[PDB]
Amino acid sequence: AEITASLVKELRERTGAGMMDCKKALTEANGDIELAIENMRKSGAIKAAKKAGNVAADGVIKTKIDGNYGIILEVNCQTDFVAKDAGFQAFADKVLDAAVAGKITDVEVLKAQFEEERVALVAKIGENINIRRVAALEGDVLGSYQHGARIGVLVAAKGADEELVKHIAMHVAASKPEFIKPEDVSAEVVEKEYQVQLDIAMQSGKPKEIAEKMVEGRMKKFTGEVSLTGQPFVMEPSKTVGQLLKEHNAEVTGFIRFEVGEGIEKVETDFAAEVAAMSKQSHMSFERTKPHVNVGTIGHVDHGKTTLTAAITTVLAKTYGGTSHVEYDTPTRHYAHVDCPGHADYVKNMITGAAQMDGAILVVAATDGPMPQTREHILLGRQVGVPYIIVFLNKCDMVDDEELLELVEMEVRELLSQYDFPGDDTPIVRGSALKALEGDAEWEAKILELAGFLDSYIPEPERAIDKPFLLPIEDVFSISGRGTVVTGRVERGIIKVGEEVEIVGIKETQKSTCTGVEMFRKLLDEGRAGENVGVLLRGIKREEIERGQVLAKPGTIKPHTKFESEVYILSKDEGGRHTPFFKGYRPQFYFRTTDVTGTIELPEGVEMVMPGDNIKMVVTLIHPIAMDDGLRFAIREGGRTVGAGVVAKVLSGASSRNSLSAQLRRAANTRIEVEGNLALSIANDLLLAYGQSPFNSEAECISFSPRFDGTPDDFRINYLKAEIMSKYDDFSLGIDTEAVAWEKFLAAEAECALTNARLYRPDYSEDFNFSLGESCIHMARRKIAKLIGDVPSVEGMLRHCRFSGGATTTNNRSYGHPSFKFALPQACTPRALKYVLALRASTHFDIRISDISPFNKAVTVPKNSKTDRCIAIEPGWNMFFQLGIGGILRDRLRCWGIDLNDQTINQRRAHEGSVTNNLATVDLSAASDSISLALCELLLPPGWFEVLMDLRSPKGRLPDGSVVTYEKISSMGNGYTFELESLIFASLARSVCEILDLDSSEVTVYGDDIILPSCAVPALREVFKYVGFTTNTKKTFSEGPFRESCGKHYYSGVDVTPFYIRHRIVSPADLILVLNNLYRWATIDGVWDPRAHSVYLKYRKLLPKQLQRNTIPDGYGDGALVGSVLINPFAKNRGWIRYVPVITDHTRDRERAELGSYLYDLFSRCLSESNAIDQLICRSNPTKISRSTGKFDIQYIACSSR
Ligand SMILES: [Ca+2]
Repeated sequence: AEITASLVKELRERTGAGMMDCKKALTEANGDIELAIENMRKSGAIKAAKKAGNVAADGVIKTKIDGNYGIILEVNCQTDFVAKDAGFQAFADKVLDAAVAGKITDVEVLKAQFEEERVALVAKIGENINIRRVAALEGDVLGSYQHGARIGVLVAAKGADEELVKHIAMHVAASKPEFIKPEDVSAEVVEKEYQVQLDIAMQSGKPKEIAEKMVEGRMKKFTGEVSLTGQPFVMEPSKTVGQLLKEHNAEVTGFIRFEVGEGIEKVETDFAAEVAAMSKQSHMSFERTKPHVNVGTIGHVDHGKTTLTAAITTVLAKTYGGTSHVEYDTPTRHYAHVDCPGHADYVKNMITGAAQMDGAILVVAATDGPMPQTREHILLGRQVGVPYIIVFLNKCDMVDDEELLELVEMEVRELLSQYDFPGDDTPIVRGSALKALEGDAEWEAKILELAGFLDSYIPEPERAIDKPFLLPIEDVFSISGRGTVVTGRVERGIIKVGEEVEIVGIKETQKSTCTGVEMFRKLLDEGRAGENVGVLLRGIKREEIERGQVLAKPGTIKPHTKFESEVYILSKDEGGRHTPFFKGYRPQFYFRTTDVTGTIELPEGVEMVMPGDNIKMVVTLIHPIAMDDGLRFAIREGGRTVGAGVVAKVLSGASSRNSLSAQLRRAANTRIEVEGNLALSIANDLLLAYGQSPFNSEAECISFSPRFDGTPDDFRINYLKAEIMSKYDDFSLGIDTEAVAWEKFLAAEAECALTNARLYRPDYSEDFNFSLGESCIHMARRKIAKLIGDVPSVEGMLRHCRFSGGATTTNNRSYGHPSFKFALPQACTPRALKYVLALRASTHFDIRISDISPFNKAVTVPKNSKTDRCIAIEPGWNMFFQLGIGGILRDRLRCWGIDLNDQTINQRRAHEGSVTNNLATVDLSAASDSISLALCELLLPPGWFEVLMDLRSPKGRLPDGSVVTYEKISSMGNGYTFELESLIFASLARSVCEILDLDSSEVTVYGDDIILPSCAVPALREVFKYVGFTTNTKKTFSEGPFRESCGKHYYSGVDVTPFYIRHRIVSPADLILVLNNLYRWATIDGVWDPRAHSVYLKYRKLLPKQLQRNTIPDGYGDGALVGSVLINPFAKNRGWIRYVPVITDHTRDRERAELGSYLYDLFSRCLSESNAIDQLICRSNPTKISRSTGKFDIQYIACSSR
């Protein structure tokens, strides 16, 4: 058009307003400069008001103090990037200064004292930026802390110095206290939050004063914790601020803490769908070797990198074939695309690996041009090291002058070059995104053009197998007559047999040479990236290697101890630290395969790091590790991940006690001693503390049935009373034995006999008779068949067959580990021999079968006070295969909504059923011992039933020297018995459902633990009785207030699961267990029911003094009393991580079978092969044997206050 382009820039560069907002507002001033600028000025406020319908949840916080008068305001923008922009900073910095000098408490005074200049930005920037709440504080000495820009505190204290307020301001910034001291609590807010939590308690049935006292305790904590006084000082968590302050001469007159965006909602954003649903208007209108290049769009909020990411996808759809990331294809390569709406939030994903980048695409609108905050974009690109940036000029159809385009280009090509990107040489396409949606080929080509650059400018990423060999070492074995071998997964490159390789990492790098390469299955001549292999070496002993070093092509990789990195430490929500750390953080760093411990130094100016924020730190390790920049690592804390990070630049590199661990060790190994039955004594004092008659004799401990009425509280104790001593293996009182166990075993056998006979002969001589049982196995059979298959797939038999666990026909519990199963020859049954031959034909390693008998060992395990438990130890090659079908049955039962790895969903339905009364829970007595053969073949495909006959142990060898041939099909201890009873039970139960018009979906099962709708129970009972099973009338509940399933026991919805004292208590470990189980059964969140607390306290006095006070949080084990760890005198807080000591079972090392452990290692690589976001950088660890002595040890472990 008429208006010249050369002079709209002179106005553009004196305003900052858009390009078309200049070109058009200049045709109105007839082409007069100061005219058009004054036109825009007032024609501006409308823009602003046009903005304030956008949610502005970002922005910065500022703080200034004068002698002892301070103030704090937060001014909001809507983007992370603006918050740190040249201009925006200068604004909030003036609206802060001006607010100091002229003290301004009222927020409107200044909001309007600036409102004119506030538009002098919204116009330039184009984001809703509104100066939000301000307030101020003054006292005798008042200090301020500034956590970057996202959180500021103002602290005033009449009685302290500088260092102190700093610190207490630091604590306030990282603890969010609502009140300055516990008493400040709104007398009303608390008179009702207590008169409301006094119901929570009282409806559960608890007596008045117990609910009162409990609620009060809960209330004292509830308050104390949210009040500065009752908050553990964050730089000395072993003492509260209450005390920190009073021990210091001081007291705080008050505090103020603002965090950016508090209270504001900001409805979540989702890039994936948002584009897919924006092009939903325009949608209505062998080559796997292709590299995966990911890119990211970065630009102004409404310059429409949103609308562009659409066009790209649709246009590349009409022209070609196929963590919130949209993807699209080019004839040559496949692209992943992500939005970059937030500096910090990107830096986080690029570190956490949840999204890296090969090239960015900078999206600006030619309508406006580079926004002032565009340099922050480019700068984000610079900092993250994004190799290439392509620029898409958007909305060009709205610029009738072509010299204005070449002007914008100029502007952006220069910014690009202030930040070291190739400005003169960087590709820039001019095209509209919206028109390319409207099927307008003229502007459609401009999109294909852009992807045309993604194709040629963003370079193809080096394929993993083209980089120099490297295999992270997971384990070393010394193989007799073959030499040393390391196992790992080859991270990159290739290692051909005969090549020379270095082992560099934790010691003086050593060199060696590849003598071979093998997987469990075949043996190979080369190791190819991505493969889980074993690499054979020569002339290197097996103690000259450690898990943690790499094997690599010589000179490829070097050992380093010092490096400056960028890390993101996890937030609380993501399961990380819930507490900040400081100058001397001393965690462990996980490098592909091992923790190596190290010290960090913060950068220039930071002094605190909070769960959730980013950080550049220089880590310096204790001993070296093979690395170069780009290498990811986890930050670890006693096995828990609390951070992640990457190496940025490799630098040239340069507590506990004696008579404390020993003092506790001595106590641990003491023997707590008392008169009589300590367990029984405790139980009786617990009954007494709850107004219940104690046990008269040991005889009654186990002969006491509960009442299923009374309130939930009157029942919880009644139930505990009936269970707590019921499994105690140490009552003398009784002609009771394990002979009782066998009599049961012989009885199940005899019964299986009957049903094997019954189940083969139903021809009622007439046609009349039709029976429920008959009809159910007929239906069950058909459903199983459809679920299971004609026969077990080999594809499934292969990924589920394995060694694992306990004793076998040939290994005693002590040689239980899988390594001693590949080590020693396992037995095997005639029918089963073909399976192991089939296995032997598939591996080069030698599969050895020891004796070849049809026998298993029927043995005996303690279980009750009144009975033992019969079990079966299998030929260990049988087991290997019984765990195979057992594993496929496990996958298949998932289609019936049965998930056998999760007894959680069975506990909840027990809980539901006790309020709802619609689900019943049924328990079966002998179960694993009652599945007869007859029942098995009637129900199973013949193909299945055979491979079940093969893998089963048909005969049994008793301890009595004698023999049995099994009438049942299998016993607990058989690798598939659990799933086969699960499936047998589910199908039966489901068929009864169908027979009754109920949902098969309502039957859910875990072993012999059945939940189904309560109306199906009396039919189930009759069906079970038919197929053999004997139903426990005493333990199936289809009607009362009570249910039980998988260890959780419920009454009307309240958890009433008891605890058990199973063993005579003789050691401090033993006592602590009981005391802890009492703790858990009686605490409602760290708060004691006072009826038990008395008994706890009494018996706690029985332990060695130091041990009464050595406490751990919950979920950390039973090697210490569960309680407060900030109270724990022994807890040594090392390098900002708190270590507490616990009783360990003392164990001696043993020699592992190098071969069998190495097979086990490789057989596992094989298995995994046929199967936050930081678990991808951890492994599964080496084989170490040990035998536990009866002595105890003390181990220090990492803790956190919750
Ligand atoms: Ca049960």
